[PDB]
This record gives sequence, C-alpha cells and structure tokens, in this order.
Amino acid sequence: VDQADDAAIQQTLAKMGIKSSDIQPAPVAGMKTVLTNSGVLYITDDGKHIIQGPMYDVSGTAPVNVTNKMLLKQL
Amino acid sequence: DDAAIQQTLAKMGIKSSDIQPAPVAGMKTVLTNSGVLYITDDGKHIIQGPMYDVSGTAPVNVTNKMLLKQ
Repeated sequence: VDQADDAAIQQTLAKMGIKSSDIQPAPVAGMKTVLTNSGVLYITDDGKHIIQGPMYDVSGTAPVNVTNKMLLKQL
Repeated sequence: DDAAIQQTLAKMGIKSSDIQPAPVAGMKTVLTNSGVLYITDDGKHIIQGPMYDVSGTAPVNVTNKMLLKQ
C-alpha cells in the first residue's frame, strides 16, 4: 500500500476520530483492509467510503471469510 | 454485471434480490428480503456493510438511506 493511499485513509480515519490502524491489501480493486478497534473496515483508496466487514469470497461453492483469515495472520 | 451477481446470490440460497447502484466503484447494493449486502460486479466478493460516506463533516450511513428509500 503506497504512501498516498495510506495518507488518505489515515487522514479520513483521523478526521472521523478513529485512531490506530494496520492497512493491508484487499482482494477487491480500489480498496484496502483497515484493522481498527472499531472492527475491520474496508476503505476506498481515496478515503471517501468505508464498508464495514466482514468480507467473504463467494466465488467457490462455500463462502470464505477473508476478514477472519487475514486477522489471524495480522493480530 | 448482473448474471454473475445473480448466480452468486442463487448459490447462497438468496431467493429475493434487488440489485441497485453503490457509490463505490466495482460494487453494487443488494437488497435482499433479509437486508442489505455489498457485492462486487463480478459476483466474487461480498462485504457485509453498512457503507458510510466519509467525504464530509461526519460519517453518513448510506445503507440506512437506501433502506429507508425502500
């Protein structure tokens, strides 16, 4: 994740009053995985939209909880 | 984008679905008979929501806006 996207997401989070983070890739173009103490949030690279998690990969025959899988790697 | 979204929803056992626009690129709003989900155009990822617009003064819950619109 580049410095410009990270700044936008951080700037937004800070303007909203939500504090620390770990910003990670997401398997959806134009957005990133943001771990906060208010949950995992999927935030657009421009910082204008947040979608609350979790995210599921539903391309297969059963849903895969991608948020949980990444949390276990990142906590 | 809709056959791909429709196939995913059918696989999931969702019968009633209303596909609407979403203000995030690559995504649509799915209004089900049990609530709102966000799905990518290729139908491969779902995000639970809600969605907030945070371009202004404070977070605005646009999912709630969509729901109340019916």
